[PDB]
Amino acid sequence: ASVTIRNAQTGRLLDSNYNGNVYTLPANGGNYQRWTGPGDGTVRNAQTGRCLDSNYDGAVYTLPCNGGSYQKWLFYSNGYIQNVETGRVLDSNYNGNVYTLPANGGNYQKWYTG
Ligand SMILES: OC[C@H]1O[C@H](O[C@@H]2[C@@H](O[C@H]3[C@@H](O)[C@H](O)[C@@H](CO)O[C@@H]3O)O[C@H](CO)[C@@H](O)[C@@H]2O)[C@@H](O)[C@@H](O)[C@@H]1O
Ligand SMILES: OC[C@H]1O[C@H](O[C@@H]2[C@@H](O[C@H]3[C@@H](O)[C@H](O)[C@@H](CO)O[C@@H]3O)O[C@H](CO)[C@@H](O)[C@@H]2O)[C@@H](O)[C@@H](O)[C@@H]1O
Ligand SMILES: OC[C@H]1O[C@H](O[C@@H]2[C@@H](O[C@H]3[C@@H](O)[C@H](O)[C@@H](CO)O[C@@H]3O)O[C@H](CO)[C@@H](O)[C@@H]2O)[C@@H](O)[C@@H](O)[C@@H]1O
Repeated sequence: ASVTIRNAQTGRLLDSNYNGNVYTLPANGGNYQRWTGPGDGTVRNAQTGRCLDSNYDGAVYTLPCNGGSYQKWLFYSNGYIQNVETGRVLDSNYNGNVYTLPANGGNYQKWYTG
C-alpha cells in the first residue's frame, strides 16, 4: 500500500521525519522513504503518518493531516508533483533539500512514484 518517490535527476528518494522535515536521501529500504495516497489527494509518510505539505514561499514539510488544500498534490503523467493550493511543483537538489518552485521543465522537478 506504499510507494517510493524518486527524483529523476538525482536518484534520491523523498524522505521525512517526526519533526516534519522533508529531504531526499539515497535509498535505504526504510519506511520513512515510503508514502501512501489514500485517495483524498494527500501524500502521507508511511512511518510518521504525517502529510506532505508546502507553502507559497516554497517550503516543504510534513504536518498532521488537516484536510486543507496545501496538503493536496496532483501527480502528472510526466513526473511533476504539484501542490494543489499553490500550483508550485515539488523540486529537490543534490544536497537533498526539498522545496517547491514554479514548473521549469528540469529533471529536478520530475519524480518516479511507485
Ligand atoms: O537511523 C535509524 C533509521 O535509519 C534510516 O533512516 C534514515 C535516517 O536518516 C538519518 C540521516 O541519514 C539523515 O542525514 C537525516 C536526514 O537528512 O536523518 C537522519 O539523521 O533516519 C531518518 C529518520 O530520522 C530517515 O528519514 C532516513 O531514511 C533507515 O535505516 C531507517 O529504517 C532507520 O529506522
Ligand atoms: O492557517 C490557515 C490554513 O491552515 C491549515 O494549513 C496549515 C497552516 O499551518 C500554519 C501552521 O499550523 C504551520 O505550523 C505553519 C508552517 O509549519 O504554517 C501556517 O502558519 O498553513 C500552512 C501554509 O501557511 C499550511 O501548509 C498548513 O497545512 C489548513 O487549515 C489550511 O487549509 C488553511 O488555509
Ligand atoms: O541551476 C540550473 C538549473 O536551473 C533550474 O533548476 C532550478 C535551480 O534552482 C535554484 C534556485 O532557483 C532556487 O532559489 C533554489 C530553492 O529556492 O533552488 C536552486 O538553488 O536549481 C535546482 C537544482 O540545483 C533545481 O531544483 C531548480 O529547479 C533548471 O533549469 C535546471 O534544469 C537547471 O539545471
